[PDB]
Amino acid sequence: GKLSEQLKHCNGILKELLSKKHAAYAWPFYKPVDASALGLHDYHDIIKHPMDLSTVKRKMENRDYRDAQEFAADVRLMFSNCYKYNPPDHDVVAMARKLQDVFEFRYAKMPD
Ligand SMILES: COc1cc2c(cc1OC)[C@@H](C)C(=O)N(C)C=C2
Repeated sequence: GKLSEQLKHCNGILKELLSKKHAAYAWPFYKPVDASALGLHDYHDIIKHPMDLSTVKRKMENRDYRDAQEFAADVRLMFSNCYKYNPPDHDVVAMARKLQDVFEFRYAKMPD
């Protein structure tokens, strides 16, 4: 089916985002933001819907995503949270921009 084939492409992208190739800029997105550990006590007041690649991986593994659009919405939510919370000149935003470039260019190669 088309949805299953598109979800295989999505899983391929997810594997790439978690791969050693991108680890130098992907690592902040590997696990949920630990606001308390980072001293960011305003994080959960500003970010209402946290998202990270471990959560996307669990949702893919559990067949939670019904289509590519639903998968992409979570990956973009993860980047949007970073752009909303952090000053735009922060290193973590530079890392987000680089990983989002990897994501958007490969997502665009979605099979029809
Ligand atoms: C490099 O220091 C930071 C790491 C992280 C974060 C802010 C950091 O410094 C401000 C949070 C808020 C975030 O957006 N992500 C994606 C994860 C980790």
